[PDB]
Amino acid sequence: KIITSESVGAGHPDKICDQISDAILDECLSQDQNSRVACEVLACNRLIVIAGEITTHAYVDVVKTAWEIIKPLGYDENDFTIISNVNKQSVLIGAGDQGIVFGYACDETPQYMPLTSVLAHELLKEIERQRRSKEFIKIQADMKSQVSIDYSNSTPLIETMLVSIQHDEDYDVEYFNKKVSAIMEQIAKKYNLNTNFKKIINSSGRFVIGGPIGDTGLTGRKIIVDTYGGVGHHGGGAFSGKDPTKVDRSASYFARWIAKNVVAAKLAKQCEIQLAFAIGQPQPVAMYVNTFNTNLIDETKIFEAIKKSFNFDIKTFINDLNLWTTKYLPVATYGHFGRDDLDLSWEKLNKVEDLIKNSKH
Amino acid sequence: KKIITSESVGAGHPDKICDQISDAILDECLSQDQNSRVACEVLACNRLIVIAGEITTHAYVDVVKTAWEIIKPLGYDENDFTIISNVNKQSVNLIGAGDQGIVFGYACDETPQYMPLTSVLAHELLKEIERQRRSKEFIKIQADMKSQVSIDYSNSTPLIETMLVSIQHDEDYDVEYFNKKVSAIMEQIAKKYNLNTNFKKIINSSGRFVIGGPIGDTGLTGRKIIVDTYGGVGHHGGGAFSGKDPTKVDRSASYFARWIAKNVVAAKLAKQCEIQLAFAIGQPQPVAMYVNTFNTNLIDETKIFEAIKKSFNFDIKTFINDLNLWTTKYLPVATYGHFGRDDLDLSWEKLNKVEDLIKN
Repeated sequence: KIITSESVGAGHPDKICDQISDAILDECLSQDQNSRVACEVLACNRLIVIAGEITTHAYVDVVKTAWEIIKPLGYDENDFTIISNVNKQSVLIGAGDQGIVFGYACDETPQYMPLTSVLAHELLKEIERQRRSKEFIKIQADMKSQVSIDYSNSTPLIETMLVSIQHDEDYDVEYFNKKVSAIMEQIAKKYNLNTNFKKIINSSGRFVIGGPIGDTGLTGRKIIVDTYGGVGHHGGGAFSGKDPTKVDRSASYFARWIAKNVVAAKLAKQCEIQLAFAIGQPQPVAMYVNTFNTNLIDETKIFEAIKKSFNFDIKTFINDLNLWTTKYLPVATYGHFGRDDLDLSWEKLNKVEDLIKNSKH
Repeated sequence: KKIITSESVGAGHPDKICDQISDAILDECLSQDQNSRVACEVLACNRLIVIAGEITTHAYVDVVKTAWEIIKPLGYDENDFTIISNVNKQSVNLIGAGDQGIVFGYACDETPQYMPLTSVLAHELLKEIERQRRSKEFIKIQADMKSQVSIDYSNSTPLIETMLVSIQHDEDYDVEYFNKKVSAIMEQIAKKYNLNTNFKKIINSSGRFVIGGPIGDTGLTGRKIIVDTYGGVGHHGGGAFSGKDPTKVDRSASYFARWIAKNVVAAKLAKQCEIQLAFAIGQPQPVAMYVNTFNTNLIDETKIFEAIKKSFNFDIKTFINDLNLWTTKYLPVATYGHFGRDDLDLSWEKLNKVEDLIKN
């Protein structure tokens, strides 16, 4: 029985687009908390097109902001043509669109996230950390991880850790495989699992040309990496480039907040929440609570505790989670959930006490 | 009360315009050259459409011309869009996986299509509105529209809870005529799938919906991946289908996995069947397999794993040829989902593996 998740580095074309999208949004929200932003980006080869709809009183150079994301990776003024088709402008919260979102949590990691996700993310975080500190030399920011885990026994075995990393022409292959194998072992040991998994390293062969160059990247084409790897279900909505009034985003965060606080409150081992919306409705049109028969109390008494412990008014849960004053660039890489490395409002265990009481305790 | 909900979108939706252009360019390529490698993405932002990606082919293909043949039938003309290409075109034993990643196949028995009811209804609803727009049975509407169908699964028998629809209409439209037409189509669809008739009807809740498509909006290829698949009921690996030749395993393996999942439920080995497959660059077979049946298995989950392994070749090149993916038109599946298409003739929807599954 083998479940597998992937992650990607800051240098991956799709994640460059998510980063530019959330960087433009952050820039807008710094100056104007009421900014409406729906900013999509295409990177095709040496052309980046920044697109979408923005209302704001913010001074924002969308092309400049994009260069501040790309230069660190590090390209220069010579690598890309970067143009805007953005329509910029100035001036209770009903759902601005229809659609479905899911919140998910489980207890297999301290982050309350599927092990496959955590390992795939932590692996690339550590390689990127070493690239920046120069502990790992002759590699670039474009990289991928895929972590397969065997769940056949009570105890989970790592089956396979895969990694593709962009390297320099003049790289030492033995130095590279040594460095990666050690980082794969380091990550296994910290979580603290078997060490004898199969290691698949740069199976491609040479990986020197990366980013958008041979290739294409779009905003919101890493939606499963952004979420639950997909152990969890998904509604199809991308997060990057969207202010909190896009319910696709803020409701995904609300739903995670509930799902996590439920499992943290030891009411279940796994908790999923479907939410659906209709244009104009101030609350979700539909709710579904699934616990995969892992409920430690009556499924019933959870439904009640959830309804009683959480305000479902969209404007209210957006302010509850301080989404107006939240920086979204940090979650543009390495997933939006289970970020013990960050300080996200929707990862806070500030609703467990409330869930305990409201389940009749 | 237990409520599952799925959505669909019309051919006029900006995201689905992009999927249509992407699969139209791919189709054009495969008509002339079966070995075309295509990875064609499209952005539609306001009045600019940018066609992008990587194409190897011996095919004469005007990517901007192909895009106009998708947009003109939706009611636009030469005056509505600037359409430019940054596509990198050019020419030239086993098929190993050309990338890593995970895919899922899903089937259930709640519909003749072997698809979640919420999906089928959301799709069939927009198919019928589009049919009437074309025949002029429904007169002052455009192609951009959305559906969302909520269903209550609390009881033995499934109740429709809510049917929602947003349809792009003309400035000069008759609101009474519009609500009548839609309400009747919602009832028509319920009746066909013999369900309850008394569900809540939410019609153009926004108020006016006159400006649609890319106009004052954005569409990208592969941003309706859940609408393309299983409406949230199934898991998803994150891979989009539109604009990709069969060697992109994201696509061909999703189709392979559906083929198995459907033949399993059709063979009455389960009511619901899901299949995860994972890939590694260079591997000729999937790096990992997972079989889920949600405790609906009518035989040992074990004896299904065996029947599946014995009834299906997992060599990527072999299952691509088995399913004739080289000679398949992908534009038809760019709208109204890639699975449970009784209206089409897809190799991966065929129940030609049931006998084989029974024996094994």
